[PDB]
Amino acid sequence: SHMERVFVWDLDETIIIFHSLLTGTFASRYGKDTTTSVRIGLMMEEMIFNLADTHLFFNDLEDCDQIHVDDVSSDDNGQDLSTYNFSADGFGGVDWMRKLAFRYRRVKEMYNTYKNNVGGLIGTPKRETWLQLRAELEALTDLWLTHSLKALNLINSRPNCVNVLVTTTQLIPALAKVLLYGLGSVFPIENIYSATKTGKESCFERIMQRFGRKAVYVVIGDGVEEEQGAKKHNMPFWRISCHADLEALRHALELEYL
Ligand SMILES: [Mg+2]
Repeated sequence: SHMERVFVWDLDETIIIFHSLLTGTFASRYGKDTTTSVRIGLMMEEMIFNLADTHLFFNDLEDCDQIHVDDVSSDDNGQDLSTYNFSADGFGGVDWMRKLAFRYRRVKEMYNTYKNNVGGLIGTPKRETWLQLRAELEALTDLWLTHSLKALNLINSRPNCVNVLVTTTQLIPALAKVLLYGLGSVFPIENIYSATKTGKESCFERIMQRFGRKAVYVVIGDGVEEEQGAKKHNMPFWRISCHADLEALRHALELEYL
């Protein structure tokens, strides 16, 4: 009998500031040092891909534009992967399919066990240089992520609201990114979609198929792709282009009881 909202977020320049650190638009728009902006941007980049290659089988998975994490769970025998050896096991298209699923389920396990202990996944001294990086990044972005997190966690703690993520970034890199920015705990992994292949609207429709017509969808983002896909599917769109937009969204989130 309760009304139900599904919030479909964009990641880059919506929930997090990352790409605009490399192009200098954020530093330029908010009066920050561009040299520092790029240094930080690149350091994060290296961390995202290093984590992706080192722990998320990216060198392997890269050439596989899978939308969702469980898309090849058909070929998964559910065995234990604790002692399973991925390095030496082959790296065909049937028994090979079972090895794929093994890697993606293993990615899922890493995410869930480390979404709140990303420093334990990354280890030392990576953990330490990471906490320092997130510290310079928060300072430079005037606490942008702090602002997005307030909305994300309010949608999380609320019973009839759901957080969904649609990102143009590939799936593996997108998860390393989500983890490194501390979003792993706010986004259930089954709720992340890589629109790298199919496109944003394709993912948007797929998400509606999953949640139903009786739900109220809200597309949140800064770009044209999400806004346009939101229009074609006739879903309310909430544009974000400054810290104030996040503040407004958070405010709406706290006035309603479903
Ligand atoms: Mg964007």
